[PDB]
Amino acid sequence: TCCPVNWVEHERSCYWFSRSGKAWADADNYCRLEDAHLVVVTSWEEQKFVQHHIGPVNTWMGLHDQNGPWKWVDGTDYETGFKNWRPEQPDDWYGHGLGGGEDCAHFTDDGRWNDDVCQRPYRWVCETEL
Amino acid sequence: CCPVNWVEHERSCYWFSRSGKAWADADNYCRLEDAHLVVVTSWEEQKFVQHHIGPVNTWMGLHDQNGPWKWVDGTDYETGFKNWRPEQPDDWYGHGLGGGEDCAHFTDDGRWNDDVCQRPYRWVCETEL
Ligand SMILES: CC(=O)N[C@H]1[C@H]2OC[C@](CO)(O2)[C@H](O)[C@@H]1O
Ligand SMILES: CC(=O)N[C@H]1[C@H]2OC[C@](CO)(O2)[C@H](O)[C@@H]1O
Ligand SMILES: [Ca+2]
Ligand SMILES: [Ca+2]
Ligand SMILES: [Ca+2]
Ligand SMILES: [Ca+2]
Ligand SMILES: [Ca+2]
Ligand SMILES: [Ca+2]
Ligand SMILES: [Cl-]
Repeated sequence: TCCPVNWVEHERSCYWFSRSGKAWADADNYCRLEDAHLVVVTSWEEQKFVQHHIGPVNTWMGLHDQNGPWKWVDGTDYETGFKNWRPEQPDDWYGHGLGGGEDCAHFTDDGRWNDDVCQRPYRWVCETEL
Repeated sequence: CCPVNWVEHERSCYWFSRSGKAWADADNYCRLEDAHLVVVTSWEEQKFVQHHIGPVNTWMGLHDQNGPWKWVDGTDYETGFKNWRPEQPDDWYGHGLGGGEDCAHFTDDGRWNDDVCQRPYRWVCETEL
């Protein structure tokens, strides 16, 4: 019916914006503990709203290809859904030399998306639907 | 003898990762091997590690998570070798990831920086023969 304290209501969704960083899997588990999920972006207006609140900061979202194809954490279909990748992304870059490609999506400093190493610590956003 | 895939140098055995881990994960990996994250105590050891890692950010066994700077094997920091980059350590909070910077790594020129412990970097394990 309503969002918990320190959460922001927007278009029937509640959002919590971290002010600290976590590896993607740890951010994912943090959102689950709160009965939420990492933010799932399905429109230009929702993208604009998230971008306004995070500012120019690398921030994890609930999109990954750890099991093969790109998937949203709540089952929202990727192929038929909203996409806002940065130019030349996703690229599954191995050149970071950290092992593996890049399997986790994050907003970049301009809001557009990048795939990065899931173990990098970034700020994240939780979302729950009313 | 050092184990297979380890490099012998001046009575120590070293293992150089080709993948990255958060400092506590790298620390756990080295202990599993009855080793410890590399402890650098001389200019010759520093030059040796530098040669094998190249210009890559790499964790070492030096941290200030519990207060003062400490080497993982109990080697005294104050009286020991130091090779910090200029203006380092700085315990930078500006990364916005939470806390300052408590873990030391070699930088692209071999000199040390303190950084966020949860950052995935390559690492070096060391064991003494
Ligand atoms: C934070 C960020 O945007 N990283 C990107 C960028 O840095 C290297 C790379 C390939 O050039 O582009 C690779 O795609 C990374 O994932
Ligand atoms: C990889 C690396 O050397 N990072 C450093 C460098 O980047 C930001 C900072 C302060 O400006 O300097 C801070 O000291 C970081 O720890
Ligand atoms: Ca949503
Ligand atoms: Ca990938
Ligand atoms: Ca990428
Ligand atoms: Ca040593
Ligand atoms: Ca510190
Ligand atoms: Ca620093
Ligand atoms: Cl990082």
